[PDB]
Amino acid sequence: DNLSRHDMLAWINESLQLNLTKIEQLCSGAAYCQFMDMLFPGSIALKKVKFQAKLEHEYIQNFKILQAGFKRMGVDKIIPVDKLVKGKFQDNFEFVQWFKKFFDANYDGKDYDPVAARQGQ
Repeated sequence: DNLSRHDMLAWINESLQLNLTKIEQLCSGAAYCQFMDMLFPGSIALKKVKFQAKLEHEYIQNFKILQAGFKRMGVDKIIPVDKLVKGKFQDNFEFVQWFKKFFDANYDGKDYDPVAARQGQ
C-alpha cells in the first residue's frame, strides 16, 4: 500500500508547506523533525534543527534530534540514519513510506502552522 513518489511529495509539501522536488531531499531529516513537532508539540528540539541543511553533518544532527524525539515519545523505530543521509532514493523512499503510516496513525487533529514553526529560530 505504498504511495507513489509523486503522491508522497504532495503530502509532504502540503502538510508542512515545503518545496521538495525529490524524495531524496528527505535525507536532511528536517521534514521528519517538523512532522514530529506537529504530532507531539515539545517532543523535538526545534531550535536546533537546520531547516535548509546542505551538508551531511547537518543531516546527521537533524536525525539525532528526531531519534531523541522518538525515544521521548516511546516510538519503536531504529532510524537507519547512516543510510538515509547519503541521499539515495531507495532507502529514503522505504523510510518515508513507514513514516507516513506512523504519522497517519498518530495524527489527532491538532492545529499546526508549519511555516510559523520555522520562524523566530
